[PDB]
Amino acid sequence: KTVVVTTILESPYVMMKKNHEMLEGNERYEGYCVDLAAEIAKHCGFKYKLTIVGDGKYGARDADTKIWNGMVGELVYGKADIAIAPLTITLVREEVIDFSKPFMSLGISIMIKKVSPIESAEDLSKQTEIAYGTLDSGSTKEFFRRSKIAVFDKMWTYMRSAEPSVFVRTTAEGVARVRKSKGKYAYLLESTMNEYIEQRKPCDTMKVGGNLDSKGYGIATPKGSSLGTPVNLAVLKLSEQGVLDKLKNKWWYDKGECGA
Amino acid sequence: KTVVVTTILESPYVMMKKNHEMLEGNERYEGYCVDLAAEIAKHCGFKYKLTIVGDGKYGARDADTKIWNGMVGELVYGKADIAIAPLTITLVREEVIDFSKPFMSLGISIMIKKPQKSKPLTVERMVSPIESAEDLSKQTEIAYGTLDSGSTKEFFRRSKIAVFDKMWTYMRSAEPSVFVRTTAEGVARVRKSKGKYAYLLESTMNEYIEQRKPCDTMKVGGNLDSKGYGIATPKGSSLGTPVNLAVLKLSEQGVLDKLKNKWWYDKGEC
Amino acid sequence: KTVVVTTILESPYVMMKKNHEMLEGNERYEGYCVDLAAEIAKHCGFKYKLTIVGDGKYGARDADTKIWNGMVGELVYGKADIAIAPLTITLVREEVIDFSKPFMSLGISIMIKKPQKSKPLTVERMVSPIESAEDLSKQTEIAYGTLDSGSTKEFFRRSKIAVFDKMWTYMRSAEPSVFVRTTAEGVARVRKSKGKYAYLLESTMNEYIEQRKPCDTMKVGGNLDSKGYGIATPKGSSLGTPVNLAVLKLSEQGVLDKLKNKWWYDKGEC
Amino acid sequence: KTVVVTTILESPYVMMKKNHEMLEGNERYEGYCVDLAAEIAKHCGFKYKLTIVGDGKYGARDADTKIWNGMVGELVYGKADIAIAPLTITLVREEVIDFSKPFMSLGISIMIKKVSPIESAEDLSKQTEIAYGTLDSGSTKEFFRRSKIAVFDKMWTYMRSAEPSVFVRTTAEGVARVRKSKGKYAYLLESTMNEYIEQRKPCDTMKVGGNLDSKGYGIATPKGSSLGTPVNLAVLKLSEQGVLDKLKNKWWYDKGECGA
Ligand SMILES: NS(=O)(=O)c1cc2c(cc1Cl)N[C@H]([C@H]1C[C@H]3C=C[C@@H]1C3)NS2(=O)=O
Ligand SMILES: NS(=O)(=O)c1cc2c(cc1Cl)N[C@H]([C@H]1C[C@H]3C=C[C@@H]1C3)NS2(=O)=O
Ligand SMILES: NS(=O)(=O)c1cc2c(cc1Cl)N[C@H]([C@H]1C[C@H]3C=C[C@@H]1C3)NS2(=O)=O
Ligand SMILES: NS(=O)(=O)c1cc2c(cc1Cl)N[C@H]([C@H]1C[C@H]3C=C[C@@H]1C3)NS2(=O)=O
Ligand SMILES: N[C@@H](CCC(=O)O)C(=O)O
Ligand SMILES: N[C@@H](CCC(=O)O)C(=O)O
Ligand SMILES: N[C@@H](CCC(=O)O)C(=O)O
Ligand SMILES: N[C@@H](CCC(=O)O)C(=O)O
Repeated sequence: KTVVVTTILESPYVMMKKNHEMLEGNERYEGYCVDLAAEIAKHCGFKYKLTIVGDGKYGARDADTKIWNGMVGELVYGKADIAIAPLTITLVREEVIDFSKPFMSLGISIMIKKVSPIESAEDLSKQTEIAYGTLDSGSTKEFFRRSKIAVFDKMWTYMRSAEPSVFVRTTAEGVARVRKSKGKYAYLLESTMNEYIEQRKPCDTMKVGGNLDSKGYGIATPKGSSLGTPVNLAVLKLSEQGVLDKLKNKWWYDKGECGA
Repeated sequence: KTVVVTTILESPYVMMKKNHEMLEGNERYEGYCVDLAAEIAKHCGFKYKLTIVGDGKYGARDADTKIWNGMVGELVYGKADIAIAPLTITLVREEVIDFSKPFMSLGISIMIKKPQKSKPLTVERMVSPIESAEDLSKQTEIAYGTLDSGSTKEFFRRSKIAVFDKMWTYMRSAEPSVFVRTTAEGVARVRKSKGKYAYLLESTMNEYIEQRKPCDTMKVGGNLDSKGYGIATPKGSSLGTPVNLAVLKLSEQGVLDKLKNKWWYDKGEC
Repeated sequence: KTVVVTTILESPYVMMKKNHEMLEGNERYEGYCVDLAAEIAKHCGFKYKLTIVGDGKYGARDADTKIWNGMVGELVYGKADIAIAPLTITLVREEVIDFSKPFMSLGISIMIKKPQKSKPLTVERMVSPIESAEDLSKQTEIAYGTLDSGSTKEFFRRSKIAVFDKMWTYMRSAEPSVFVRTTAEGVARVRKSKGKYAYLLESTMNEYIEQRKPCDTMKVGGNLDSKGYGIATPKGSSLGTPVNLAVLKLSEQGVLDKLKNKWWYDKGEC
Repeated sequence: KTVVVTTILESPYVMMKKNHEMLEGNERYEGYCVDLAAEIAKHCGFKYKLTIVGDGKYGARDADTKIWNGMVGELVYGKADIAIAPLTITLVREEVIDFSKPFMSLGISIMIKKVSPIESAEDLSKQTEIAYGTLDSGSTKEFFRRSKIAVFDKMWTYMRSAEPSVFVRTTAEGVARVRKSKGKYAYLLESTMNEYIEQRKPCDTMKVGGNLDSKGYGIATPKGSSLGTPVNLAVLKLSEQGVLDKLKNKWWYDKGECGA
């Protein structure tokens, strides 16, 4: 029985190679998550087929409709069997799907154009001269929406009431927007994605400040699935063997096409 | 029914209060884990009594006897119901007990006695004999060790990495023994060995000791790996899901990071 | 019964909200004084309706008619029951209305257009033509004025200090009139007067304007005197004691200090 | 009829005259408060006699005894008619006596012995290497005791549980204690007394940071007394005339027996 693996087009997590038009199956995808899925399948011992979620959303709830979209929706409604992807482990997600132990630590970070005038999140919030926004239908937006801290609350309130729309459909779109904003826009994204962008050409983006919070990426399975325990044990074994560190080094630092 | 919360004695997680002679119950102990347990109790309604393991070990399964000891050991055999303590999530432990999502990230770090400031126009520069784990492995004039019956020793024993395998080979055949019974024992050994002993311990305790007087220890290099502390729970228990959800709530609500900051960096003696 | 809260339109104390075209009631206005009124209502339980004076004046005695105008005027004759605004506690007002303890301290300050940073090794130094009120009085090239029907004008009118008497004598016989109807009008006059006009206003408004864009104004010299803003109340009203106790309680809590911080410096720039 | 004025021996508010042994009546006292009392009496038009309170306390409530001591106790129980003294206006005091409008602004300030490693009160609360305390039965101890802010709460908790006693009987005693502590003790007093001490000989003390809060000194009168309105109007007239500023300049800066 083949296992359907939902995943998102994210760099360096999943990429469609460079000449994928002549390739078929799992061979036309590459990245951190492809290698992670291969290792998970090898440890557990199942055949898998990589598929990209039709709509490029990580997962959220609609406007009072109680409908999950993205990979989380693909998992809840039985369309997918597992999700090897940069899926953040959150409260609202864990109540509907089973997350494994985190395989990558991360955090919310600010990326701007190339001493920074904002640095910390407080100075970014206080100064309205530079705009800041998050990915739409993601987990950082839901972090700010549910946040009760005064700085985070005020940042969220500014973000929701912004003219024009400060959110972005894709993190690539957000990176492009901060690139062509001439330093007038800031992007709130995961620290791993921020580092990957800042170590890639043409290196006009840099990360300021620290991490707003600490989270992790998990492998998600449908609630009450027989694969949850095996994939959790596989993640634990890979972490103890240093395979996750090797994969992160390979897809984040080994190539390094930037001057640093 | 009041369930028990087994826990190790470790600063800044659990420390006896100064006026604990006349105190009893969950007010004798203070630290990060005591109010972590308080927050867990607030989130999911139950009464809890803090306990300390008699043998004073985190937990490891003895070879040729297949018997778990320490916090994990007495959690497995039903003498405990939940273990809120700096317990590392490991594969061997996850097969006998249920773990929650990590509430604190950590890594294996190196502790050495802080060397004297080198002097040469007149600037004071920091010079150390060890800067990573590879130079620790290759060199032989400085001994190094870990905590017995802990996760660090088990990580070194089951390591196929060449440098870690070499370091474990040195550790196993060492005279006198380089392993210590308690973290405080390792810190005292480092402080008294005059730079001839390095202590391999978790990064959180390493930073906590570094920030406190007499601040004669320094942490060299980066973390050897990436792990986390989880709230342990007996296998097939009903507390696993509420504990997981409470950990997620505390993480997303800023309780965890503010607790870590006010137990680690607010009291910066040095 | 709903008690009405008369108030002047002054920033950062009271500002019309951006989406106040559709908003109605107490939600139309925002600022320091609306927060103060909310806290006062929280302390002593009452419903309050914010009201802006039609006259647009703080209040004074008109010439030869012995009639009060502005907030003080409409409070004396019963069109309002409490005044929560930057109203200055003065002797001439305390004889006709009841004042509470000052919720914010203030002084009379000098506002001039910020000069250009003088360039002479290659250091940039601030140079100003006026450094105190004495040199403002002795000099004649720069005009200066106050706000009409306000506390500053009455203070200069009834001053027996030689320098202040000289300044008042210049003010009374100035041509064209140096008195402005609104604080914003005086600030605009200073801004567009190319350094030929100086505005004498309360230190709080001076600092707030100095900290906000385009921030081309500067406050020269120290405060001319020491006064405070109180919450006004008609003589014999039963609200005097509860409002006084509320002011003292809010001062003790630090609510006043945090309101000042979040309405004066947190929102500032440049 | 004569009016009994209660006051405390405080510099530069009330001092014993240099040749007071041969002096009688109000002529043997001098300071800011003596001049203030003279001006208040001249404005209102009453005869007064300065009396120093037998117990050298400003006023507070005892341990669950509901008994007022010091000047506030002298006023509540009818032993005095008015109090021209550095009496801080507080909620607990205002409920039992009538305070006039403040005639002097002040605040809580930290004074130590002459790199400034203490700076603000936050670092004082964070570091226990240096000790700090307040005046016993004053208005600073009651401010810290009733404070709900975390920094002030922890400062008060440290101060109450101090071995040996950290509080001082008199402000002069606290000045001496910080003088002879060789920079190991800090004193929390009013900003006016702090300034007067810091510009006086031998100038070995200095004030750090800023004011912890904003308060004022008022003229206190028994509840429901015919003198409250006249003395309030007198204070307002003196402030509008600049007399209070002249008195503060004369007793704080005119002498100036230090190099500054
Ligand atoms: N250095 S890293 O981001 O590639 C990284 C991050 C992490 C790893 C392993 C690696 Cl290599 N394992 C941990 C897991 C292992 C066991 C302890 C915590 C979880 C369960 N999660 S983690 O702390 O998110
Ligand atoms: N900054 S820290 O070490 O105190 C820390 C570390 C971690 C926290 C929260 C904090 Cl405050 N929560 C995460 C958890 C939250 C959700 C995402 C990963 C796990 C599930 N684990 S963690 O990455 O080990
Ligand atoms: N820092 S400030 O100007 O906003 C400010 C100023 C003042 C405050 C409170 C604040 Cl926050 N309260 C005092 C009052 C409290 C008690 C002591 C003096 C009066 C009665 N008046 S004040 O000295 O005019
Ligand atoms: N500069 S000072 O400390 O001598 C000083 C301080 C103050 C003065 C007058 C002087 Cl001279 N008057 C005010 C009073 C006057 C009217 C306005 C506020 C009160 C009622 N109180 S104050 O703000 O506490
Ligand atoms: N990893 C995030 C992506 C969205 C974001 O960057 O906030 C998620 O799974 O929701
Ligand atoms: N926390 C570790 C023990 C500490 C250490 O080994 O340094 C464990 O769970 O075993
Ligand atoms: N607050 C002053 C008016 C402002 C001013 O005169 O500058 C008053 O009560 O009259
Ligand atoms: N001025 C204070 C006394 C000094 C102090 O408490 O610091 C009072 O009236 O209570």
